[PDB]
Amino acid sequence: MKSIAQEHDCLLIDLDGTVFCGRQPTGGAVQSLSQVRSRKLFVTNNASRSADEVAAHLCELGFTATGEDVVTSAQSAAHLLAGQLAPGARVLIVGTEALANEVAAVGLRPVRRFEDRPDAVVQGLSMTTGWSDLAEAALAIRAGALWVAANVDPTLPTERGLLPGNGSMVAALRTATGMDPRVAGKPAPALMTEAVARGDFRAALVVGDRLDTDIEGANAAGLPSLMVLTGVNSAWDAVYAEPVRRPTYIGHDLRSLHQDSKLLAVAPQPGWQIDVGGGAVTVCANGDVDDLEFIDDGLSIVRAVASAVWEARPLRIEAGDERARAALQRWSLMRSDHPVTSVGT
Amino acid sequence: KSIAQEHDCLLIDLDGTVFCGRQPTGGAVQSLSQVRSRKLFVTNNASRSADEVAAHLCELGFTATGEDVVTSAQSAAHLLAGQLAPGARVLIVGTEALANEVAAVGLRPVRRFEDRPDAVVQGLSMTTGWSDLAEAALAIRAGALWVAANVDPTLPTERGLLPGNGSMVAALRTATGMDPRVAGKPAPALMTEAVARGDFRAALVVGDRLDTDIEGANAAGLPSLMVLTGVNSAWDAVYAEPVRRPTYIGHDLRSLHQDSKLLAVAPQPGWQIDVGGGAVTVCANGIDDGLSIVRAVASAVWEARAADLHQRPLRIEAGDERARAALQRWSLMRSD
Ligand SMILES: [Ca+2]
Ligand SMILES: [Ca+2]
Ligand SMILES: [Ca+2]
Ligand SMILES: [Cl-]
Repeated sequence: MKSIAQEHDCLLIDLDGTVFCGRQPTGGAVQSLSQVRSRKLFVTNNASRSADEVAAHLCELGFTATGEDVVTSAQSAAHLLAGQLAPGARVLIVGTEALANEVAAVGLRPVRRFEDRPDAVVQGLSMTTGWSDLAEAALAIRAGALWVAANVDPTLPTERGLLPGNGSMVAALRTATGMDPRVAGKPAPALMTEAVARGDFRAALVVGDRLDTDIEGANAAGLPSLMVLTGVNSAWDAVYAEPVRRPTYIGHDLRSLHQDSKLLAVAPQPGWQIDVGGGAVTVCANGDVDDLEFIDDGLSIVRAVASAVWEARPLRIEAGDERARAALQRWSLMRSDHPVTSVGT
Repeated sequence: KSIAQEHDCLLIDLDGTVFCGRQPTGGAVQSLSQVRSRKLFVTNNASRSADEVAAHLCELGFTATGEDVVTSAQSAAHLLAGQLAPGARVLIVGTEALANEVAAVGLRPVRRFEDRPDAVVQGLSMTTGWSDLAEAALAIRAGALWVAANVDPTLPTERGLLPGNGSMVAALRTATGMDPRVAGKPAPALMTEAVARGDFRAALVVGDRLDTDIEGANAAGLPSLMVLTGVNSAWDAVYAEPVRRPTYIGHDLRSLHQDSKLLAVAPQPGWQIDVGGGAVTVCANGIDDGLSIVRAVASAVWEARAADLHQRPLRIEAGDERARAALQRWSLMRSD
């Protein structure tokens, strides 16, 4: 009767494929959020832009947001460091002035080179970061500096294609030093716990499309999650997800915010009978062949299969009739490592 | 009859071997001035031009020209020319010296993905940044052929160990999921190209680093002389896996004027060795430049461990006080 969005006093919406499709907002995103009355907080693992800059770009894209609605990993990385370093302690910045400013804001002293004697290194993406900047960081790390990364995402999605992410720049430093950083952003629960503490919200919901950041982060933070299937492998990835990466709910896109949570939950489904046995999970359709009473948002079979697989090397997804067959293939759940498509790329 | 007199040309590693930082290695200048075989100076770095590297050598007191130097940039260029059509566009990550070596083999150096490269070549430049890596990552993902000058994780300097080409390669591997072809040491082509340069029949590699100089030499089918002025120690030589084992060991470049029989890793008259009970145990009984015991110990360990199987390291022990002092000099014993 109520929508899932109405069951929550705030939404932590991931700023990845969940809301952006490169150039434009994702299909249905702006319309859906405009009808949400609860607080909308936009959370990003990107530490390159200030909260205000993120908000301005969101507005440009047709969304409504101010800096107060944006939470970034620059902020959580600064808090992580400030919680274990002394007041005024020096921190070498790899990244933008936005990152440096977040460090300054929590009582620490941002610094740009090894000879300035940093106690720590904080690393976020900047498109002007270069070899010499990394050389300063490598010296600091070798001399025992605490090393915090905003995220370890290998790529940065853009219009041009997939470019090196902060995770790529971390890898260079890992090769140079033999060390790994501590990650302040997702999947660490602090970013989300900080978002919730900002407005003292009591019934928060995580909304995102990445199992290893959004969903794992949510589970780590003890919050429920709505996973949206933005990618071709999202359905498959959900089904085969390890326990800490399992979402509470599964939706197609942000239209799901106005659907009933009971319909969205990963659970057994009335339209699908599942038989688990002999290394396989076999799915059969329930109604008469021309019965449409069980067709709702199209994702009921994914919820069914995920639920059967979660309650226990990997099980094979198999069809027990024509309808299951077509519905499994719609969600690319029938594979021989990749789903066969009509035209190959 | 010295070891240098037994070879057409010497493939001499630069840093750690010829010089260490600001200074030439002990006796290097005099020893090289008296060798009459061809001296090629060989470097895994692709940042500096052959002329720049020669200029540096001159500044330290070694007369050398551009033609006496072999770089990874040159090896990378040759590799590209063997895989690409003439005039093919190659995106450069690294210095203009690298871009020029690519042009020199008839390829077209380029900087952007929009220039539609067929390949990416990667060497270190201290001005390479995110934007440069972004361009190369696009090319690599779209299927461009990817060559790396070297895959060394670090670059040693006056101020410490800084990020090397291998670190920058690691960034692109993470961004793309792809892996480059490696042009420099220990890939043998760098060295087997250097011998072609003069059609030499009996070359010798000289270097300090087991995982580049010596591994490269063995892959190239060339014999090798390890010096101890650089990265690796006598301990490291003893425990070197089969692919990184040198033919000869000496203190420094003065060894080029010693008899090759004296330098060879092999049994020695002065040192009796018993292998067994998890130990190599050494006794004295019966020329020495001081490395005789190391050559004896390495030979025994290598003979006992023919293949790179994950086996228990043999411990090195003394059966008398003479062997104890000599083993301790090279840090070949363990205590608690
Ligand atoms: Ca009602
Ligand atoms: Ca219906
Ligand atoms: Ca060397
Ligand atoms: Cl290089």
